[PDB]
Amino acid sequence: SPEVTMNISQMITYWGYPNEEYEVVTEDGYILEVNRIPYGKKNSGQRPVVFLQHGLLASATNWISNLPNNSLAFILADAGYDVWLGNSRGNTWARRNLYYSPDSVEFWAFSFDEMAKYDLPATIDFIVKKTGQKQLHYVGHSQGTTIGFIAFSTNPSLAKRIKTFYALAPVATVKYTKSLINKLRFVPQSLFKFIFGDKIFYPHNFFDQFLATEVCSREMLNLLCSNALFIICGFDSKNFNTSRLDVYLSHNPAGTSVQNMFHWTQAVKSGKFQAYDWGSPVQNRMHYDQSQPPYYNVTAMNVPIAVWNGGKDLLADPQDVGLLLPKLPNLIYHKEIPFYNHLDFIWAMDAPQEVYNDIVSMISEDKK
Amino acid sequence: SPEVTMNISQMITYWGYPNEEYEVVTEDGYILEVNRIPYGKKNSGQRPVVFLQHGLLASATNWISNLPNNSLAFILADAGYDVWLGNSRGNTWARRNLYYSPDSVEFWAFSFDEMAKYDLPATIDFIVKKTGQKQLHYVGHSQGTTIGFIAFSTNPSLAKRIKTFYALAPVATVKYTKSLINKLRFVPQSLFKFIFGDKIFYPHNFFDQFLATEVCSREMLNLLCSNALFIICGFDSKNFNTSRLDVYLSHNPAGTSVQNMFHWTQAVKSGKFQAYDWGSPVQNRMHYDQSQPPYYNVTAMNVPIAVWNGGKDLLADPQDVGLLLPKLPNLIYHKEIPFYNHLDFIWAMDAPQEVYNDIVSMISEDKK
Ligand SMILES: *[C@@H]1O[C@H](CO)[C@@H](O[C@@H]2O[C@H](CO)[C@@H](O)[C@H](O)[C@H]2NC(C)=O)[C@H](O)[C@H]1NC(C)=O
Ligand SMILES: *[C@@H]1O[C@H](CO)[C@@H](O[C@@H]2O[C@H](CO)[C@@H](O)[C@H](O)[C@H]2NC(C)=O)[C@H](O)[C@H]1NC(C)=O
Ligand SMILES: *[C@@H]1O[C@H](CO)[C@@H](O)[C@H](O)[C@H]1NC(C)=O
Ligand SMILES: *[C@@H]1O[C@H](CO)[C@@H](O)[C@H](O)[C@H]1NC(C)=O
Ligand SMILES: *[C@@H]1O[C@H](CO)[C@@H](O)[C@H](O)[C@H]1NC(C)=O
Ligand SMILES: *[C@@H]1O[C@H](CO)[C@@H](O)[C@H](O)[C@H]1NC(C)=O
Ligand SMILES: *[C@@H]1O[C@H](CO)[C@@H](O)[C@H](O)[C@H]1NC(C)=O
Ligand SMILES: *[C@@H]1O[C@H](CO)[C@@H](O)[C@H](O)[C@H]1NC(C)=O
Repeated sequence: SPEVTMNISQMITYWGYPNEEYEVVTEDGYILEVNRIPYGKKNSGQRPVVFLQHGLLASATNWISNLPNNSLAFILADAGYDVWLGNSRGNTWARRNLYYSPDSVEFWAFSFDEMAKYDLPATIDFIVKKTGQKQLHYVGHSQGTTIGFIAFSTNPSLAKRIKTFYALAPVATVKYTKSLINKLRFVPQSLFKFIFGDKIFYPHNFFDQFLATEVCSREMLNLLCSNALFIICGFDSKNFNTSRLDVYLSHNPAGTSVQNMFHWTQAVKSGKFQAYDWGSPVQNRMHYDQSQPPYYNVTAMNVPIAVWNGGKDLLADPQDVGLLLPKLPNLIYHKEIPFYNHLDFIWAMDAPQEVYNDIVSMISEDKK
Repeated sequence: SPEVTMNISQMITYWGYPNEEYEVVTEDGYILEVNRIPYGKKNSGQRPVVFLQHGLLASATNWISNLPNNSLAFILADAGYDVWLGNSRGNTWARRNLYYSPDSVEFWAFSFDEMAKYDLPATIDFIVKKTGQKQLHYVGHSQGTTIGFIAFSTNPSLAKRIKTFYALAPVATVKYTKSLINKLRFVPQSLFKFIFGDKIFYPHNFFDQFLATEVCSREMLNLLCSNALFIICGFDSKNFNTSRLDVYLSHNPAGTSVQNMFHWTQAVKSGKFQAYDWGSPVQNRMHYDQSQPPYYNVTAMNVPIAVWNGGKDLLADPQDVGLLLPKLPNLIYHKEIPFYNHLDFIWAMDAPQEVYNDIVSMISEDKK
């Protein structure tokens, strides 16, 4: 497929949709190139803003990786909205900073904490100011939702701008997962850095020794089994248009830091939902003004939220989701797709019938 | 409770709702008494029409059998609609025909084929003409949905009148069911008639010999275990208001024919979705002008449809529903309630929060 070697822009214009790139600069210096799809490729050729956040080890191209009839972003554009695809520090086209290079350790010294605290506010302020729209619709997947949880429950002025928070495969805690991500709990920082170093996160061979990895190798392409996106989010591609795997592989992950994965293993080990542990009381103070990483109050997140979770989701496992839902003040909708796993929400051929359609509707009764 | 001995009308007026009875006469001579609830009991005391079809071995009273706050028909009336409860040939108050008696064999020589071809068109024509409304909203449960599938995919003029088809526990095929209805596959016509005869269908003892029946007897009332509705659709009454069981038992089944059950066992045996096999090429010609029962093209059913299916539904099993959904051109919504079985859709205490409320909303955005 021709899109295997196309960047986000080319992939979008390839299907005849409009594309715009903007540069957002975070408070702490990161420069993020965000893409915008201002209107449909004819369908609905001022308009309400809808922001899409990809998840863990993913890419902003997730929302654009298939046919225009089954990719959230394209269908949302044809439905009459102004689609903005969020880009996080570290991933492709977001690897620059005013004060340090991508080749430095300092550049990658971040986790989702920073994404919520800096990347989101900056990107949205930009979008509001550029569009003049006072509010927008937020759609997050996987880690994208957890960014929202943190942001929206600690940034009132930001939260006020979101009229509805659509969460696909939510993740606040990760204490009951069936994901290979658990194997990392067996690893201390000392070892973590010796295995993966600082900077960009690559699986290396850490996972070959695991059963699930031998089973994968047996069934699907080696290419798939040695890709961190799948290793941590599931190898199952039953509901995928297997003709486009090479496209997902060539675009994910877009750029994840070793620190971020370590923050998640910290969560796998504690089962809580809290900020990153910088290593010591002194270091945590220099970041949180406390000696202990603060916890994230999911019940202080009031934005009206709709949740869609999978029954076969190994990362955002039903059990964890189970503990989450009740804590959500103002949960306006919930649906559990039994045969759906973590990545089905983005790449499943029936994702429009199972999820997307519902969102389009739900949105066209608030802002539009 | 007092409703145990009340007819459909009395049950309705018992809660302070208006009631009207109308006589519909099918093309082939059957006389059906249909009930109408023209408005709420105070709530919304001209209005859009919503037709409700009960399912296999059920009763039109299903939509009225509980409290006014959890019975689809009542809530629909209070929501401002004109509710019509369909009655099928054979069941209570639909056991008369211009040319033969209920005591004859000919009277019961029917299956859902006839319900779709004759009962539905006639009842709806009448409703249209009476209310002046050119369109209506159709809500089917169990076999009620299958009637719709046939009707709406073969009767264009009829289909045009349905703006939205709400399907609860859909059933086009029945080849992967966990229902005792499978045991019938072990039976040939010769034996079927010797065991159940023609005319009305009674369980007789055919099912006592089965495990699920011993387990039921062990847990619930014998009354329940020897009632065809539950034997074929599930004995589980966890989500029910168990204080009203005696009401369900005294009203179901309203009247099912042995021929209808044989049509369903034919389906269990073939795994397909097709018309009734009258027994021989000659007999089939005299009914379909072919020698083989025609098949029902579910993909020819264009009415916008919304589907709600249960995770623990033994009859409308997830697997079968699984094969159906993809075939539906124009499926506008889908939700699978994991803990719901076949009859939960009508009698579950949280049916309003799980299904009804979304239907009311969904409707109040089309016609009303
Ligand atoms: C699954 O992926 C394939 C490959 O992208 C899709 O088929 C192609 O669709 C594009 C766009 O219409 C055409 O230009 C190509 O000619 C098609 N064939 C091939 C071999 O690429 C297919 O439509 C996708 N979806 C499904 C359900 O098959
Ligand atoms: C379950 O059914 C019982 C009986 O139908 C309900 O309780 C009755 O409710 C009606 C009206 O609400 C009263 O007139 C009766 O006095 C109540 N008790 C009895 C013994 O009849 C009960 O509310 C229903 N639902 C639930 C959840 O309890
Ligand atoms: C994609 O490639 C084109 C052509 O080489 C380039 O102009 C565009 O800027 C690229 N997209 C991004 C996000 O850099
Ligand atoms: C999108 O198009 C492909 C073929 O072009 C089709 O097979 C698929 O069902 C379509 N998906 C949707 C959601 O319409
Ligand atoms: C969390 O948020 C709720 C609601 O604002 C509040 O009652 C509670 O005290 C907060 N703090 C903690 C630690 O839970
Ligand atoms: C219910 O009973 C009443 C009084 O016995 C009767 O008038 C009414 O017609 C009955 N309802 C039906 C549907 O027959
Ligand atoms: C209906 O009313 C009864 C009390 O009569 C209550 O216990 C039940 O929970 C209510 N259900 C709904 C959906 O309102
Ligand atoms: C079934 O319906 C579809 C859509 O109307 C049609 O294309 C197909 O030829 C029909 N016939 C059969 C036998 O499937």
